[PDB]
Amino acid sequence: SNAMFTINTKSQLPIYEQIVQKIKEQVVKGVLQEGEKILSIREFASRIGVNPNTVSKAYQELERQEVIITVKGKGTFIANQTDKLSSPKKLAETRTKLKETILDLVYLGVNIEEIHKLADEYSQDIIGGDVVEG
Amino acid sequence: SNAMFTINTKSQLPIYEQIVQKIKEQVVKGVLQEGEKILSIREFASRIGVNPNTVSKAYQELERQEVIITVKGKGTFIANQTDKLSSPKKLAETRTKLKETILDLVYLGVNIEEIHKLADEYSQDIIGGDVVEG
Repeated sequence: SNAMFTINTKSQLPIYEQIVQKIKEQVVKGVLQEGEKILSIREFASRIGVNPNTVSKAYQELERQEVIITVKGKGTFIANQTDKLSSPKKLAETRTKLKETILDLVYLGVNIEEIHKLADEYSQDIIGGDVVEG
Repeated sequence: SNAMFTINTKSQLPIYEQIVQKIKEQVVKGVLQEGEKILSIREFASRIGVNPNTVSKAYQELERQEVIITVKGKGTFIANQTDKLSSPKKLAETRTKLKETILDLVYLGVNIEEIHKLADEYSQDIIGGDVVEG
């Protein structure tokens, strides 16, 4: 029930990571909702034309990050989103990534004003439009 | 002539990358200036107590990114900073890293307001204070 998406084989991001990040973004958009059943590893691999082992790797990483949950013989679902406590360690690691990225941009001559602008643009692209039912 | 710095062996960043990023940050701060001679690989490894091969790896990456320049038999220097053209490919890759990092934070429940705040804080920490001579 995930929406199909673009995969870029020349990206710096491995295919499995692209899958992880697109699923995450779709949850952020509300395109995928808590409890929603998504495609099985094999169904998904078959549909997008990707190595099933690559999709398995992505789903394992998604479950590790608690984005999805697998219930044996029942399927794979989007995990609890409402009252989840974000992993402090993941938050810490992600803040470090933000810091390092800002250092890289600043070194390359991008000023903080331009960085705020980019952050707004990317934030808006991630949040997307709006999805409803009924 | 680089300033000594903290290395965190439990960081998600490999030691060589920590060295690359600290040198870059010191250039951003003006602690290291264009043309300034820095420690040789062996001098630096000896001083910080790191594997010389790790320092060599960092210096290779710094030269790849055009942060430093090595002149055979003369030493290693901070590369041109004034009229350098930032690699469009590196800029593009770094912008992608910003986007992915923002997605990760937003997924973890950090709002764009908090992200702008973090960006300002990290930007200020990178820029640092002020270094002069005379």
